Amino acid sequence: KVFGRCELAAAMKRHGLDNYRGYSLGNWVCAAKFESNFNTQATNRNTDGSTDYGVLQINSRWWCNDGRTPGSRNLCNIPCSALLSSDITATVNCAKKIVSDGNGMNAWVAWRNRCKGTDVQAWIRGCRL
Repeated sequence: KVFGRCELAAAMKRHGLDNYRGYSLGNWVCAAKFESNFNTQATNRNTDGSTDYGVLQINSRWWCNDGRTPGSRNLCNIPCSALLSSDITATVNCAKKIVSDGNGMNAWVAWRNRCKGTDVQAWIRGCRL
């Protein structure tokens, strides 16, 4: 599913991501824009053989099982395909584990490079939340 900016903002908000670990909603939406362009079906393979899945581009090396990443840890206890669903619930639950892990949103390279230190509030501007 390709979400609209505000539609995603509203689902992430409903899912308890606003200010989750001190990260305002705009951060979350910014990261999604840059990681997958708001498409839940986005996949991208990495050099190490791992693959990133979904709107937040969660990696199969640590977070989810895809059956083809040797030495995967499956910390979120889910099949990576679950992360491509139109229902963002599994993405959200798993992102909450990731962000709690120590480096915060820096786990998201596009966030670090494209969102971090920018006026992220722009991402939820005009939205009815």
